[PDB]
Amino acid sequence: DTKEQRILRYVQQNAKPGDPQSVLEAIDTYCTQKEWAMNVGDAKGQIMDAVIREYSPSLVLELGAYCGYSAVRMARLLQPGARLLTMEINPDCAAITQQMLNFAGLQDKVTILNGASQDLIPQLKKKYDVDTLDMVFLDHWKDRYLPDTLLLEECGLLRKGTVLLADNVIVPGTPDFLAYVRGSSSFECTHYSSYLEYMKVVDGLEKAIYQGPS
Ligand SMILES: Cc1nc(C)c(-c2cc([C@H](C)c3ccccc3)n[nH]2)s1
Ligand SMILES: [K+]
Ligand SMILES: [K+]
Repeated sequence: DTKEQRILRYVQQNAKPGDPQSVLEAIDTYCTQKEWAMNVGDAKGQIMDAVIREYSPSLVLELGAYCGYSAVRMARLLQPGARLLTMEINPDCAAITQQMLNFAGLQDKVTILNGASQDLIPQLKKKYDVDTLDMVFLDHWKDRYLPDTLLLEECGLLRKGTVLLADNVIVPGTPDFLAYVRGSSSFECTHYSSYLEYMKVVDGLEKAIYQGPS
């Protein structure tokens, strides 16, 4: 039994099937009242909602599904004929995410790809019939935001207008990625400030006694 399974169980026992809103609220409740977990959450969720509503992307790529929260969040807004592709490195999480989408009734809009971003991204054109992406949501390993962004470019998957939306760029932080897209005149950058809440998690003090110079 894992934390991720417990999240899914809580949803299955408390949310109304076919109701994505209901699913989102159950995950947000669990991860902030019952047991802390990595979770985009409703505050940042509203920023995502506004971005999707503004740009109405049709083909969306998500890096890092975890338990499906972001997938449910985005896919519930996607229009008929839209496709969300989600890459998830961990088979257990990929399975959790599939169940999350089934329960929300959003599974027809999403294709979960199980594997590493740098192995999958070069396959998107040939194997998944992708010309260019409308939107990319980055939420996977923080040190892979910059190299995957460059890999997307090299593969020809970005067009003028493609929206990159990156989470957790402050905490834990992705300073190389932020410096690149802000520095490069090929990206127009807006930063939406929000919060990350921790609750009932393991922390600690370090005691360090100076021994003198050496
Ligand atoms: C090279 C990589 N390709 C993918 C698709 C990765 C990936 C990361 C995650 C989860 C969300 C995560 C996010 C942050 C820290 C730990 C775990 N899922 N999938 S890594
Ligand atoms: K820039
Ligand atoms: K503030």
